[PDB]
Amino acid sequence: GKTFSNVEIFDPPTNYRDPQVLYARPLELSDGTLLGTWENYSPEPPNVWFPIVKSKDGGKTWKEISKVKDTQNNWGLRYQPQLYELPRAFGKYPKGTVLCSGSSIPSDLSETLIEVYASRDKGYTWEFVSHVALGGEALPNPGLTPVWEPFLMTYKEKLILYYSDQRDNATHSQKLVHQTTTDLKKWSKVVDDTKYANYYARPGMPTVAKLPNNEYIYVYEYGGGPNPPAGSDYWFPVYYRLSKDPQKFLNKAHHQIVSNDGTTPAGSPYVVWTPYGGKNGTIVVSCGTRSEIFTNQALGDASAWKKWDVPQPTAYTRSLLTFQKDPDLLMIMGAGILPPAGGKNTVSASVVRLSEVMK
Ligand SMILES: OC[C@@H]1O[C@@H](OC[C@@H]2NC[C@H](O)[C@H]2O)[C@H](O)[C@H]1O
Ligand SMILES: [Mn+2]
Ligand SMILES: [Mn+2]
Ligand SMILES: [Mn+2]
Ligand SMILES: [Mn+2]
Ligand SMILES: [Mn+2]
Repeated sequence: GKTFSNVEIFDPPTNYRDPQVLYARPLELSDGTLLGTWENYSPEPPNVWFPIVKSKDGGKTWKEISKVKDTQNNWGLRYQPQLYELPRAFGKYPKGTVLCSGSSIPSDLSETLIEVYASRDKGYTWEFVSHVALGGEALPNPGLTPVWEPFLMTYKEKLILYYSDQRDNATHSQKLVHQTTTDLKKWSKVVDDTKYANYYARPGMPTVAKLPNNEYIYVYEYGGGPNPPAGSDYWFPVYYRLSKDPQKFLNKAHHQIVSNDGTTPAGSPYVVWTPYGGKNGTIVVSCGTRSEIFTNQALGDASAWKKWDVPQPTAYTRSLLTFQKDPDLLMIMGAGILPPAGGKNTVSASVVRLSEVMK
């Protein structure tokens, strides 16, 4: 069988710094290998690194094969890792190169620097490729200037790196932006993806999926979004936008995700699309405050979101992966909750079938 529930990937040493682990990310390579990583809050020195685990049995068993280290700044690779496999060449990096992007940050949290590292051997070694975006102090506070949370996706001849940006600090507490590259070395001018006139709004945490009608869905948490629930003055509801050109989300209408029973997912979302489920396939969304998955088999029609229980627990920026050879299979991967985590975070995953979950 290919399904499983709550398989532990990593349990941190107990002296790791709260939250110990956070921010799990998976990747399927073209050969069917899975890689995984997370924020690893080790005692420093040595400077923090992103661990790389590998599974050859679809996620049932794992072992660490390498570490992505900061070779440039003597700071560490600290926050918000993201794994991605090149589907075509970009300059001297061929199809099948594995990228790991993430934020290099000194221990004192005084600066943020989104980096790209690359592996030419399917995750065993790593090379620094380029600096993408420099920002200020790594606290999510209005008026500071950090950058955060890279997400990578190819569009035609460009590679796009989407992220969260506090550098327009007199006009937007945070906004969402991207840069593009054709050689992985030279990055374009910053392009705005989503921003709000209310200074205190904090759209954040962008992920993107391609739909079979040639549109793309862009998903984010809308910090400061309307209608906070009772006893809250500020919340992070999951919103999305749809676009044929994934460089042009800024001008598209926004949509809150609300399931048929009225459930309003909030926090640190993650989107994928699978061909499973008919001609429109199935859009699958997780959020970081509930355990259910949210699905849409109507190309993002705002009236068509459904909610389903799964065995994997609630986690901050819980992530998703669809399997190339069986679109019915869905991996759900997490690394626990925001600090204070009480020593209890672990990295774990489940693999479910949508054909079974969606009843
Ligand atoms: O990943 C570690 C985490 O990052 C910091 O939060 C960043 C904010 N998350 C939502 C917004 O998009 C961004 O400002 C936090 O301090 C750490 O725990
Ligand atoms: Mn243990
Ligand atoms: Mn433990
Ligand atoms: Mn593949
Ligand atoms: Mn439920
Ligand atoms: Mn079964």
